[PDB]
Amino acid sequence: DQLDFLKPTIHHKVVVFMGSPADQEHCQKIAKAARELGLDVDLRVTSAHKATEETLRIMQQYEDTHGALVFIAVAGRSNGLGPVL
Amino acid sequence: LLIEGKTKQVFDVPDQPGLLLNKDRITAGAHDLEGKAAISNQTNAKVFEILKSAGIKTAFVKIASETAFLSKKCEMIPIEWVTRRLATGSFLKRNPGVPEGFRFTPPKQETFFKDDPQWSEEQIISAKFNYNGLLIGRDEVDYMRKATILIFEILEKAWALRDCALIDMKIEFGVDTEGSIVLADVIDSDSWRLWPSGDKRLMVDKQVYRNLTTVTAADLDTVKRNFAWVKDQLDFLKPTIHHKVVVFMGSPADQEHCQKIAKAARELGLDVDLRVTSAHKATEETLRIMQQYEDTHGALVFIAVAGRSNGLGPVLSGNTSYPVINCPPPSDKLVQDIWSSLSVPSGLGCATVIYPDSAALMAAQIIGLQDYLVWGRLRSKQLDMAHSLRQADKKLR
Amino acid sequence: GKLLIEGKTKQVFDVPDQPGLLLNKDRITAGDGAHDLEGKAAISNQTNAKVFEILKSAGIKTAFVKIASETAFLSKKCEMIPIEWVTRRLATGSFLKRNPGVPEGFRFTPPKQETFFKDDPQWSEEQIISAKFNYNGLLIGRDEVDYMRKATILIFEILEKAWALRDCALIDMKIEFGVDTEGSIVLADVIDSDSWRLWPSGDKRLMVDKQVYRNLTTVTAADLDTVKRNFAWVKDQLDFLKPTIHHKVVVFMGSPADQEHCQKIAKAARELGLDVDLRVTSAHKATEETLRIMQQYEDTHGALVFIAVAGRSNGLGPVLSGNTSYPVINCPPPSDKLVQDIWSSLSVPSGLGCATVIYPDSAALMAAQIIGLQDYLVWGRLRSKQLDMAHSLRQADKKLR
Amino acid sequence: DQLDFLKPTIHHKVVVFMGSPADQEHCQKIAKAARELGLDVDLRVTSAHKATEETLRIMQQYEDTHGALVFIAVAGRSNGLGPVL
Repeated sequence: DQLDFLKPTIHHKVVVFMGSPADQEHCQKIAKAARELGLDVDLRVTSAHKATEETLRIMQQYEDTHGALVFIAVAGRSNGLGPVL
Repeated sequence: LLIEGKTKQVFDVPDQPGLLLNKDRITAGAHDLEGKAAISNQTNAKVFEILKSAGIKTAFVKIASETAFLSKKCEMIPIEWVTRRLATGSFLKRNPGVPEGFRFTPPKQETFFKDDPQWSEEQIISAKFNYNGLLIGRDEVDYMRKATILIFEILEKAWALRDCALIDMKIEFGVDTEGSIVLADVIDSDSWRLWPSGDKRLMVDKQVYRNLTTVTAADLDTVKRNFAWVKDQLDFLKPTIHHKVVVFMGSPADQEHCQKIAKAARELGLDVDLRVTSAHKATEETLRIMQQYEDTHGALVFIAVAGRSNGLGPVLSGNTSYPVINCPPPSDKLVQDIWSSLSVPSGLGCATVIYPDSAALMAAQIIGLQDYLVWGRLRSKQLDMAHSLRQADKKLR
Repeated sequence: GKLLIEGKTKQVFDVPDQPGLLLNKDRITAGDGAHDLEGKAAISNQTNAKVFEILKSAGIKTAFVKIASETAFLSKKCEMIPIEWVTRRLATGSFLKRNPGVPEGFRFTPPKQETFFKDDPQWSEEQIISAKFNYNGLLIGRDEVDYMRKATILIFEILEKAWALRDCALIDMKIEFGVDTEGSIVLADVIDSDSWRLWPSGDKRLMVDKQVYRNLTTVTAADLDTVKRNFAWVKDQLDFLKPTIHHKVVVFMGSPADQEHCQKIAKAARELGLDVDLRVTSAHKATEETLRIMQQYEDTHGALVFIAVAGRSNGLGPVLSGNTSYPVINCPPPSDKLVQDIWSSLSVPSGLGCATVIYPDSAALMAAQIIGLQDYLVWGRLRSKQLDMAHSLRQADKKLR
Repeated sequence: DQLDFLKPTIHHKVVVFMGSPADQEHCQKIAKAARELGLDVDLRVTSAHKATEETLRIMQQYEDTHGALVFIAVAGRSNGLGPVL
């Protein structure tokens, strides 16, 4: 009977923020691997330079959880995205 | 066909697939008659030309007659979008303790429903409005908030040429056939609050009419002369400012790179010359060409494009007092070559940029300090870029 | 001492021998408007003391010192700002009336934060600033209002996190601030079951807060009994809200010369509330014992984070990363050669999840952020630190301005 | 008649944002140089990382002007201050 409590569905989200839609294939590679390890993954597009206020709004939306949360920041060139997150 | 209003009628135009707005000679703050449809129509049309010239997307196409204009047909969002720079009017009643003239930085922006009670962005979202297949969500509300502030900022800047403080505004948005949100309805002297010299006493807008409990024909005359004046002042609000951006390339080989700069800056409204000269192989003629550009009373920006060791940019800078920007062409060696642009000898104000689009922007940002319309387009482009990201996000989400 | 503020539900008396304040809770329940009597002063005082203990431990600054008795507590003396600071995660209560068309349960992301004046209308931030309040020499401007908005949201977020351990949704809250003798803004009122809206299982129908009392049109003593029984359950539940979660952050340094660097990591992590072990081992000079030491740490049921500190060419981090499943962070010590050497940390072979950081403080923060996923208190302290840093910038801006 | 109109007062401000009060001496060197050239300079401290929203609000307070405005971004390490402005 105790064994049925040994495979529980734990809530966690991995969010990949890319600064540009051109960084797509790269993000998909991350996504693909994470799903193979059993992670739940969302790909999102946002700029910390061109859409600063909205980038904050999007992440506060993920901050509305009781589950685990990991952010991966994908930004070519000068990366202000990750440090800003 | 038809759509009816206090101050306007909007009829279908059946031969042209795409509306006409016919302005009425009435004033409905309570309600009286005048000769003001022509003034309003002309006021509006000049305002929309300026906003079109900044890059704002509008329903407005062209003047049809003295009291009408042709507009792209679109379904209105029943929200009044209001922007304030200062505290005055009904804001004072809704926020007791905040004194008249309290400054809003950034400009305050509030929304009102067509029934005029105030709504929050939440209320607008939870209303689940749907027009021409476009359901209005937080993204669409964000766009209208950002555009409303942007439109107020452009007009504020423009009215500052004729020494008038724009204090607040109201605009309305609609949705076109293709699902795009356009700035629509009408912007005239009923739409805003205008103070000359920032003087509340000299107000020229429909507030003069709103304050009257009793209304004479003389009072109406002074309102017409105020609105006629505003219509007249609008003609000086789109002036031709003189400036030149000159790109010096060290070699004709750098041709595509410079054209990318030219193309970007021309889109921002700049006048660009592309020139070839060496600060090594033709030193004296390089100086000679910049002195020819220095014979102006307009603004002048030099962009220096030089591969390898860039002596061009620093040499211009040491010999002129106008701003010089370095924009080296792309190259594997740029990681090494770039320090020839950076690290100028002491006493040079040469600044450095690495992408051709970004040189054109620096040039425009400098010139926009004197040309509000160029300044307008930079802000307008920031709005375009942010709205593009959301669309891209919606597709990968 | 002498009384200095009278209140619906509490009295606050001076304590003249100890240079503060004493707050004494009364056995009354004053449903906003309706008022009846109960046995509830003890319930509130305990509820309150527990909350403030949780918030002090996160690093939030409060007037609260210690419990004086079963119905009273000792507070640092300060002049109150007459604003109620309210935070909501969901749309409910009076908000629905003020914003018609927004349905109950509409989620506020980030939490909605609103302000209310006495005597109790809603104010804008502009209204608070133009009001020019002045307490203990601190005039309240936008900077002070900025801090209180940020603090109110933060306190809500912390408690929101705490209550989820016992499966309760914190729905909204109200707090109040005061200014101490030294000009500092402290969280200063009382946070009990009168201050918030609590839903077990996120089920509004199971609400345990003072809304139960408000909903009563008529009030019998039986009705008051379920409200006392509700508040007692909450006071009881708070004893499960500060649990000791087990974790270890282990820093492996490849050489004892890296000691001061590791102690900088340690110092930072311990202040964030982490349990840190410093170990010395080489992945080159003692390959077998390196794995044996890490395997010993792998005999746990708690959380585990390894920090790898190795100068020159770093094989330690990547070797750990290849032999363990726990997160491994690389923090090379400072060096002129770090510019060349850092690629030994980055650019690991395929299939290794080693991550790289460059400053000791930032490595402790990564470890904290990882462990904070299991310990809301560590997670609280990270958020508190961000607020501290932002508030410090304004102090600095005000001096160079 | 023209002589009084030959040296008119044009209004402008150069604002220096430093990400940290440690960058103090460096900014004072910029200020000194610019003041000698006849510029009106303000020194401000703000982080695009630690105080993102407030940074945006400080520049918007400068954007309420009808005079000329130049921003100088002074940020050590990874400079997100400049690109975010």
